[PDB]
Amino acid sequence: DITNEQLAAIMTNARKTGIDVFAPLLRKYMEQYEINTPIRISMFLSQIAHESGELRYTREIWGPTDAQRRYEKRIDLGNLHVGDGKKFMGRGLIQITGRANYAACSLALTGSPDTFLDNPELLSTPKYATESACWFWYDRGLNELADSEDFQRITKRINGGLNGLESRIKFFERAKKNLA
Ligand SMILES: [Mg+2]
Ligand SMILES: [Mg+2]
Repeated sequence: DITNEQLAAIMTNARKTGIDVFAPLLRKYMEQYEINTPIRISMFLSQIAHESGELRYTREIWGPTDAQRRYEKRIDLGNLHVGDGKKFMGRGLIQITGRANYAACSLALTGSPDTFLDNPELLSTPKYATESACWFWYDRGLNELADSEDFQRITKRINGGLNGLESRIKFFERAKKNLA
């Protein structure tokens, strides 16, 4: 029920081609993952706007920075094999990182953990970059947090902290004004 114009009113710096590509996919997968009321949609789209640079990115930009170098050989990421650190760099509208997390997402979205392990670039395609963000939101209980209007807990579950909170709130204020 969200128009392309409403999406652009939130993501005022999105390219028109980005709106064109992602608006149909957002409408489809928000419905499938029950992101389906004004408060759920407003909080979801505001987080997506920040996390993806207003649809500019579905993949991490690789340095490697000192931080990205230390993705290699991280058992908490499941990066057990040489090359896993870069192979499973962040991908998605909400960027997912590491072999074990690609495997989990792959199983949920394709029926097999191997799909995104064999072709990690699938997670950067518009289809799976969008569906994975909706699935993450659903699976981490963020619809229930949105119902309670707990934007800070939503931010912590997505980011691990409150990095970018002011940016996320700015998008949310635009979303409320254009969607409610
Ligand atoms: Mg501008
Ligand atoms: Mg990240």
